[PDB]
Amino acid sequence: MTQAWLWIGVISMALGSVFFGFGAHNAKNERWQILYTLNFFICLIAAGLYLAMALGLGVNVIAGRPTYWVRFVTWFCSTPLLLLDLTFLGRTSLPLTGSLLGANAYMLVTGFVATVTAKPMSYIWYIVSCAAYLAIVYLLAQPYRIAAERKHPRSKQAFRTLVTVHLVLWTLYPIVWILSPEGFSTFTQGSETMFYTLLDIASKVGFGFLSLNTLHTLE
Amino acid sequence: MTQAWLWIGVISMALGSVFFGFGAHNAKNERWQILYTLNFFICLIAAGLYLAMALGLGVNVIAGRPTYWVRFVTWFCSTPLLLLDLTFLGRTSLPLTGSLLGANAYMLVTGFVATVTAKPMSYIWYIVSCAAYLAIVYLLAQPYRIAAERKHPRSKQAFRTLVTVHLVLWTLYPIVWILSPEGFSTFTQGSETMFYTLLDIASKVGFGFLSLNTLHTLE
Amino acid sequence: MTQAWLWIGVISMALGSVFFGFGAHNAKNERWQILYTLNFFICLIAAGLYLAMALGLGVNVIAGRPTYWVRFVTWFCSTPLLLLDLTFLGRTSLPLTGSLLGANAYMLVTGFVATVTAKPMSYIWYIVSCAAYLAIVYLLAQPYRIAAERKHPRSKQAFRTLVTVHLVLWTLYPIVWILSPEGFSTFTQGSETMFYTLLDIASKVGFGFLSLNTLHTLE
Ligand SMILES: *C/C=C(C)/C=C/C=C(C)/C=C/C1=C(C)CCCC1(C)C
Ligand SMILES: *C/C=C(C)/C=C/C=C(C)/C=C/C1=C(C)CCCC1(C)C
Ligand SMILES: *C/C=C(C)/C=C/C=C(C)/C=C/C1=C(C)CCCC1(C)C
Ligand SMILES: CCCCCCCC/C=C/CCCCCCCC(=O)O
Ligand SMILES: CCCCCCCC/C=C/CCCCCCCC(=O)O
Ligand SMILES: CCCCCCCC/C=C/CCCCCCCC(=O)O
Ligand SMILES: CCCCCCCC/C=C\CCCCCCCC(=O)O
Ligand SMILES: CCCCCCCC/C=C\CCCCCCCC(=O)O
Ligand SMILES: CCCCCCCC/C=C\CCCCCCCC(=O)O
Ligand SMILES: CCCCCCCC/C=C\CCCCCCCC(=O)O
Ligand SMILES: CCCCCCCC/C=C\CCCCCCCC(=O)O
Ligand SMILES: CCCCCCCC/C=C\CCCCCCCC(=O)O
Ligand SMILES: CCCCCCCC/C=C\CCCCCCCC(=O)O
Ligand SMILES: CCCCCCCC/C=C\CCCCCCCC(=O)O
Ligand SMILES: CCCCCCCC/C=C\CCCCCCCC(=O)O
Ligand SMILES: [Cl-]
Ligand SMILES: [Cl-]
Ligand SMILES: [Cl-]
Ligand SMILES: [Cl-]
Ligand SMILES: [Cl-]
Ligand SMILES: [Cl-]
Repeated sequence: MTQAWLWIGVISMALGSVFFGFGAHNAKNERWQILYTLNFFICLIAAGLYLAMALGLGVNVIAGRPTYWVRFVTWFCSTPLLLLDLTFLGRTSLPLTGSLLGANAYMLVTGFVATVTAKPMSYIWYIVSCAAYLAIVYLLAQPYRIAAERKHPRSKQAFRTLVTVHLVLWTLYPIVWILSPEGFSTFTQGSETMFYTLLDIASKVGFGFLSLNTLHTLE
Repeated sequence: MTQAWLWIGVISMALGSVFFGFGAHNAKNERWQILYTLNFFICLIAAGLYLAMALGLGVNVIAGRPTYWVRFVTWFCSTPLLLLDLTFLGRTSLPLTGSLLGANAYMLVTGFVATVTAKPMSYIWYIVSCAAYLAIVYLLAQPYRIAAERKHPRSKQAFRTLVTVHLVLWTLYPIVWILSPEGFSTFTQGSETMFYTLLDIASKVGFGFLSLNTLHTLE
Repeated sequence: MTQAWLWIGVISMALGSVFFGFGAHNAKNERWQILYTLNFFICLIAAGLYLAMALGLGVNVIAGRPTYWVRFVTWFCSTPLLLLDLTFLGRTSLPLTGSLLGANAYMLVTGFVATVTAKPMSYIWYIVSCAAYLAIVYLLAQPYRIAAERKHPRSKQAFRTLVTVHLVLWTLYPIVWILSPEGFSTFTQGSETMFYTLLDIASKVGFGFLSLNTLHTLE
């Protein structure tokens, strides 16, 4: 089961890479080329992640369960680019962009510690990582969105759908984590891999398509 | 003894995080918000460090002594932000900012190698790391300070006190290192932890308060 | 044999560091200081690499062969600076600079995986890493070079020689890799070290001299 969803991730991310790489080469202006290139590297990093996991790399058992710690290494490089998708479309100020990238880097490193620590202590770092995620939720839902609507007042719903889809998908990750083997262990290890794979595909390929649709709406 | 000073670091850095996080939310202009946000992440990274050390993480014995190698991982992210405190207040040119961040990154990585190497060879990397620190001392005491005084000629002592306090505190770190177990081993491992904890608190919380006082003097 | 070429690398890179560090201190304008400082850190990172390897650090046997994995750690910081040499001389746009640094970071991480993986699977990551290198070759030979010639139309051969020398040297690295023990293992481990050392010296010290010669031609 797990090996199948890892290979589904490889091909989906790799095929996602080809499309965005083709769009970056044939982009009619620089604004389209940057967004195409951003989503291209996002899918390229994710393809390398799933190829590594599919080949049995980047996994050392913690607490008797298979733990793909390599996710946090590639998420660390791919998730800031997904935030750059948002800040580039909204023409967000660099200070807010830096707070988003810093909170995201903090969320991931502390989420890594929760994954590879003993079962009782793990929940402290989970709470820490969730608190850092709550900062991102606030930053994206309030100051980022209002700034973006104020610059593009004829396309407020475009940014609203963008932030909603982005935050619904990101919110699903700590839900899978807390219920998977490294949390309360309510379901299997194979279902956790499938969840993250479905989520990764949506938040990178699916969201990448949405970002292009948003840029066209911005005209 | 050591577990106590680790927990002193957790609470002090965490309480330091709350204050700077509150000041960033209620900042009256963007210049105050950036400085508050900078010191907020500085204390947030340091809180995570001490929480990790307090919980027995990020430490593998080298040469028979307890070695918290996790310090170098978090210093690598927190110390460049402390340099950004200086360059932001002085409106330092980006090339000088890059040399400061590069010399600082070099000092820390080579200082890491000295910490986790055999006893004789360790002193080569210590000398290397100290040489990289001497570059920072020169960069901050001469070109940074003169550039800052030239832009703020009515507040030259503000930058002078700022650089002096910053460099006195940073200079104390290699002194503790060379006399601690990983150096000539003149005192215990508990006193080393207390030294770094006192120093970390001063150079992050204490220096963070000083940076705000300096910005007010700049008006 | 190998210990000799490691020490040749230490002294050559260190002596290379002194020269570029002296040129950065006595630079007559800021454009010369930036280029001198860039090549200074390039040789400083490389000196630390060879000092680490000469001292028996950063090497864990993979597949029965001595594998200096520390190369990829220092290449990761030194090779983007060598690309910054090119983009700074050409006044390259930041988006193209970002694609070059991203493709380079991707080439190195996947090349690292090929080095530390089982013998059959290694060639997949080698092909991946070579594909990322081919992107760099295209980026440097077409959009970077044409943009640079268009801004400096009286010095087109300067950039042409620069890109040619840079790409000839970088191309020699995957050739050494595929024929060394971690590839088809046609020659020894000592010859691999000598190859990389000769190549590193050329692409950092030798190329550093070339970059200064190019800047003078640009006047
Ligand atoms: C393409 C990859 C994406 C969108 C990754 C998203 C990851 C997160 C939103 C991380 C979530 C976590 C928490 C909020 C707390 C601790 C557990 C994590 C790391 C799953
Ligand atoms: C908040 C953390 C701070 C201010 C860290 C400061 C660390 C240093 C100034 C490092 C000093 C070192 C040397 C100069 C040489 C080798 C030993 C070190 C790493 C302690
Ligand atoms: C100063 C260091 C330099 C110029 C390093 C250059 C390294 C490369 C061009 C890397 C080449 C690789 C491939 C293209 C594929 C896999 C094997 C590598 C990592 C040697
Ligand atoms: C697993 C998912 C695989 C994804 C790759 C296959 C999908 C490629 C589909 C073709 C898209 C053609 C139309 C694209 C034009 C750009 C749209 C736009 O500008 O918003
Ligand atoms: C271990 C140290 C704990 C630190 C947190 C407790 C200290 C908080 C004190 C309150 C400060 C209230 C006054 C601050 C106004 C800003 C000063 C300024 O603008 O320069
Ligand atoms: C192993 C290689 C050692 C390298 C260090 C020794 C070489 C130093 C030689 C002296 C260079 C003196 C002339 C330099 C003037 C700058 C040239 C220029 O501006 O293009
Ligand atoms: C810009 C960043 C580029 C990221 C590329 C992503 C592709 C590589 C993914 C992770 C590589 C991890 C390699 C693991 C080494 C083997 C150790 C193990 O088996 O546990
Ligand atoms: C407990 C984990 C906290 C994670 C850190 C994130 C907290 C956010 C910190 C300060 C937010 C400041 C936002 C930057 C200002 C944006 C508004 C503007 O652009 O002017
Ligand atoms: C266990 C899961 C942990 C993750 C928590 C993150 C979920 C946060 C959910 C939504 C909080 C509400 C955000 C406010 C939306 C903006 C308000 C508005 O614009 O009207
Ligand atoms: C932007 C950077 C954010 C930094 C957050 C700092 C908080 C985390 C600190 C270090 C985590 C180290 C985790 C160590 C894993 C266990 C290995 C061990 O026990 O030796
Ligand atoms: C031996 C370790 C050395 C560590 C590297 C640091 C050495 C500094 C190198 C060159 C300094 C150049 C400073 C940048 C110019 C600032 C002046 C300006 O802004 O114009
Ligand atoms: C063993 C400890 C190693 C750390 C060494 C760092 C200490 C350096 C001490 C001060 C050097 C003098 C710096 C010159 C100050 C500026 C001169 C001036 O402005 O008048
Ligand atoms: C800005 C980046 C600065 C880079 C400095 C380069 C010098 C240090 C080089 C690599 C250090 C690797 C240390 C290896 C630790 C010992 C582990 C082992 O023996 O295998
Ligand atoms: C298979 C590994 C691929 C590695 C990633 C590199 C591929 C390059 C991706 C898109 C190239 C876009 C180049 C940026 C535009 C430069 C032109 C400009 O400045 O306007
Ligand atoms: C096994 C080695 C793998 C490395 C492959 C990289 C070698 C690529 C060689 C050259 C490809 C041709 C590049 C085109 C040059 C520009 C064309 C032109 O300007 O006329
Ligand atoms: Cl990823
Ligand atoms: Cl609009
Ligand atoms: Cl820290
Ligand atoms: Cl002033
Ligand atoms: Cl290097
Ligand atoms: Cl010209």
